[PDB]
Amino acid sequence: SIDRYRRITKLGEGTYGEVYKAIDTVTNETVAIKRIRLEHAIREVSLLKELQHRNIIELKSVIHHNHRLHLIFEYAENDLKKYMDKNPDVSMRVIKSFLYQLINGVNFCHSRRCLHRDLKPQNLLLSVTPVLKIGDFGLARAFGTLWYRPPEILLGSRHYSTSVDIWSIACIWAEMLMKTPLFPGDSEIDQLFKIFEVLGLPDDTTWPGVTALPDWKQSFPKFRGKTLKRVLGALLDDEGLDLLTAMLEMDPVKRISAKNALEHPYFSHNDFDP
Repeated sequence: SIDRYRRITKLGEGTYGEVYKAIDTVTNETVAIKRIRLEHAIREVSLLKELQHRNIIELKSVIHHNHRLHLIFEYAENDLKKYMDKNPDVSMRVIKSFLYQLINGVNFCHSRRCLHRDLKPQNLLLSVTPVLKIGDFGLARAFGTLWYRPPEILLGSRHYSTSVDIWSIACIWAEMLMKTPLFPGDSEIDQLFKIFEVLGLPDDTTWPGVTALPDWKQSFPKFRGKTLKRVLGALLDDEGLDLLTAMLEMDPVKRISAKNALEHPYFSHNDFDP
């Protein structure tokens, strides 16, 4: 279609290629256009059109013309990083709303067997309390910071489960509360150290199979764990700390599902905007 889109304004370079905003002359609405640089698909990305949910940036159209690939998405002006920068005094209610909305979107996608794999504040767009909408679900798989990366990936597991995204959510949540990243590693190993420093060094009881992961080191320091309570326990009520702890299980198989997170008592109090 791509001649349906006018006033195409480059916004920058994103993960996969250049990113633009444009006017969809059919609806007169602003849309986002992402050029997807390839070379080493259309059916696969087109399946993402089914991910229609208020907390998910809608994939509106897949345009594959003259050997180039563009995705047309719902546009959101703002994003979480920009928002947190502009709103130092953001209320706990807003944070908890954003968190619920994030988990709700993720649960929706996970229920459709669609993983994100690269959640970060930069792909949490905010539209209109703003409505949080997750961008780029499915793109990491369809097309190939460590701060939000879970330990099983850092330790070289090739298996991405739904649990990956849950980890990232907890890291994002922690950052909303702390205003600094929970685990600001500067390398895969430094990232693991940052995680282990808080959560302790795993073993084959706490995380069965961990020592058989490709990048497990027998020589890792025997971190006991500062504990999440020590790190941000001042910022969160008890139920909130319980949920975060469940999302930051290092063994991905013990990590709380998005579905169970939404069912957690933390979200039973009507003190947030869904």
